[PDB]
Amino acid sequence: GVGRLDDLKRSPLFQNVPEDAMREALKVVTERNFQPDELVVEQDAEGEALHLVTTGVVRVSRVSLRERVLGDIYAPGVVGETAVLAHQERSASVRALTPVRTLMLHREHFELILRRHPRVLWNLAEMLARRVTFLNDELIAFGQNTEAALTHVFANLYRQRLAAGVPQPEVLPLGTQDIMARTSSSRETVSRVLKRLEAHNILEVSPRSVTLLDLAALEALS
Amino acid sequence: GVGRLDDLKRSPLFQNVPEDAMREALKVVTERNFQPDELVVEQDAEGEALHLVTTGVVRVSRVSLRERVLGDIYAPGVVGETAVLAHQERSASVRALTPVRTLMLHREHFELILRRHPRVLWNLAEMLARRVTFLNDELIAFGQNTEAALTHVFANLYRQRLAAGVPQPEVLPLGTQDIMARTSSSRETVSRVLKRLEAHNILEVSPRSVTLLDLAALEALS
Repeated sequence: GVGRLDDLKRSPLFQNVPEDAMREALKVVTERNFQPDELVVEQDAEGEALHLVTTGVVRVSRVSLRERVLGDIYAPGVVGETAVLAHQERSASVRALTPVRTLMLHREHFELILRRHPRVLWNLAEMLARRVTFLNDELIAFGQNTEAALTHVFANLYRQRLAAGVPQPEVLPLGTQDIMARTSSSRETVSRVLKRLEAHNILEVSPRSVTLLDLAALEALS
Repeated sequence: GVGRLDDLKRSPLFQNVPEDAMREALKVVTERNFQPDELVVEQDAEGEALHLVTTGVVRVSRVSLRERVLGDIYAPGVVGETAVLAHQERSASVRALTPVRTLMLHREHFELILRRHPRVLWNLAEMLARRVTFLNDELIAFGQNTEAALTHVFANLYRQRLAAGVPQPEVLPLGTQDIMARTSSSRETVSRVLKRLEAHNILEVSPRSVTLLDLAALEALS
């Protein structure tokens, strides 16, 4: 369906923002639907437009001229927001993992809303600050060892799944290939680490998922 | 000396901000000076206070309960700004590399300035967005290979030194240990990569520095 105020009320960008800001945004958004495996993009506004992710899950990646997956975004979420502020542009790919409904906002309109409604800008700054903190944590983890890398990835994906209210959040939809692409770790080291965690009753490894049994034990074991 | 309007005019946080915003800030900052190797911190406001770095260079690190150096910040710069927005707190260390003069601002005062003067908040959001882009680039580089890691570190540190207007910006003040701490790479791989770059006339390696001879060749060779 067309954009509703409900969509914006639930968006991290519009938390505790005045109703008139949300209604101004609604006049300039366009509903866009994507099926599993389709790229989230607006033709003729590649790398520019913002998408409020209202349902579903998307995967964000950067592919070399080999894909490194940066992470997933569960509804309610946002993609393309780091561009209205950083004029810097890079070959990012956003692919729907499930059916996904978005509200597309062009850069010029998002800029106007930010300038006119400081509470929306405050929400964006908070989101960006959390992303910086997260990425510093990620760099620390990945620079340590595969064990630290997996703990970082699993604990944070679990928290995202809890926040999204999805069924079976503890059943992380990652296979060995997914883990390697998300962490840049070898099959040998990923396998070794997963077997030791399964041996300590911290998790259960299936071909298409990792089931977290004891989060506290995973995070403690560091 | 006590805070001057000159300090704020040059700060990334106050670019194109109205004069009255800067004068409001000046009423609530405190000059703090640090000598080489001293920790930049305000006693009783550990992890809270913001510091505008007006002269010198600081190094930012996270030390485990082993130090991973996140990077350096050249004046005019800022430290502690990702906290007024992310209530998340972590054991970061900021150490002066040279003599450093700062203007300290308490969190509550920085929050007030941000709420009252949206242009300062816009500057912060831009800074954070650039940091996210940079950290994504860093994760991509470090996940590839030591060669990509060194190119990322060297090109970006050179740009920082150019921006800071320091003498001999091409003479990067990094030894092998510094490079290992900044990238989490082994001595063997760092040594191998540096010798091949020196062999291609891309740089010159000294015990306490790496002199960049051909930036374009370093970045091209990827």
